[PDB]
Amino acid sequence: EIIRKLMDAKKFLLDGYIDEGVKIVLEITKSSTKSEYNWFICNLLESIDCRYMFQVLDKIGSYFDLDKCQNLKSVVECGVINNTLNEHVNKALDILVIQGKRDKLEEIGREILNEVSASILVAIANALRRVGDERDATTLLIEACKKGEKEACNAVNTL
Repeated sequence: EIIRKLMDAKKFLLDGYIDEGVKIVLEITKSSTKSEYNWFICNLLESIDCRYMFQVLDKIGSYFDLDKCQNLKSVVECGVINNTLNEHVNKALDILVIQGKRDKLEEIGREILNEVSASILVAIANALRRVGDERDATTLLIEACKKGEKEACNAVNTL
């Protein structure tokens, strides 16, 4: 059964056996259709260790429609935990804005407020401003300016 094979792939991935789990996933991708295994990526992202999330996405992210996932805050969270910004994190942010999940964006905002780099503060600040949260958006850009982020300082000065 497809779902059993997927659960098999899931365990490998959660355990760091990336190649093994990906091989299984690519098998399913060949035998079935998107609108059948797409849910898998959302499911994995909910619990996969941040140490592996991006390695997995780099290999198989393209086979899924991430915009269908409602838990993309999980991707941003790994960006914050890994104190790293990347294309996966940004796309997740853009999708969160487009889904109108202001609640998730605000949670991330409070959580980072402080060890994250200026870039991350800037990414979330600008996403927040896109959902109507100027107060937190500003608070973050102010912190980024404090951390030495130039453009952030210039933006704070314009408000």
